[PDB]
Amino acid sequence: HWGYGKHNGPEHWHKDFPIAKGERQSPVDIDTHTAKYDPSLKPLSVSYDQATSLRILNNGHAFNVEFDDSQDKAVLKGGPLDGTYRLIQFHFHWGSLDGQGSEHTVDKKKYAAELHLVHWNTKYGDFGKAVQQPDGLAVLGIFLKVGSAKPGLQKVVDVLDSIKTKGKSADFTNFDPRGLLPESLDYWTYPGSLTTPPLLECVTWIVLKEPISVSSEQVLKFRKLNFNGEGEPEELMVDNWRPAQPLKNRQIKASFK
Ligand SMILES: Cc1cccc(=S)n1O
Ligand code: NA
Ligand SMILES: [Zn+2]
Repeated sequence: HWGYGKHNGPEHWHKDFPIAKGERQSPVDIDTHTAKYDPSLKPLSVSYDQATSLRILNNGHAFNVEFDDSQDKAVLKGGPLDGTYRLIQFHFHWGSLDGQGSEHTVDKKKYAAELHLVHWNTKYGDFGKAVQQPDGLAVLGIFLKVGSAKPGLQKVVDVLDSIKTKGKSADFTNFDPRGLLPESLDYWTYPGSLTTPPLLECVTWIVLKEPISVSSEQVLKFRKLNFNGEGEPEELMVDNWRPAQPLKNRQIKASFK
């Protein structure tokens, strides 16, 4: 099945998921000189005061921090969005080395990692129905650079030892995702897709300009996770990023001058 290695990595995905070569695939390179300021964009509204995390799971590709999405508790609205999008999970993509790991790039620059906060459009009732729609998802993407530690990340780092291998999960209640946000909500936005199979073209991407800083010790702990399951040969979970895809007939808009 699909993964990130020589034989089942991104260059193979199109055989099981032909939309890999579609018209609105993600990630993309953000050319900052080509992205036009759009004064009709709104500030993003990120309302995470009532977010209820439940669990963390190693799915064999990354780890997911999952939320209770059965009530309007943690929502994204405003920005380029019409309506209200509910947080369902977050996860990261990261590298084997600090010079790579992000999926979007900025003027070809790769960051050490990228956080994706995944939200679904409540007009479609559930996440499964939302991913059948071209406006079903909104993903808030946040770059990570290595430097000072991010205090708000440490509870996630410290639980990873308990979910080393594929299929492991741990209770993960009362985690506050506001601690993962940078100061500024300035962003770029474009229409795109999931960056993992099934690569569905449902996503309004909202990519923050300001990275957060994490410490080298924090990212090193991500890199001790495993893609394999318990009692299988160890394959470190690193380099779980898809490279940039063709922009095609799309425009990247900036919320800021
Ligand atoms: C599972 C998922 C949902 C939305 C975006 C991305 S990159 N992923 O992986
Ligand atoms: Na849920
Ligand atoms: Zn992702």
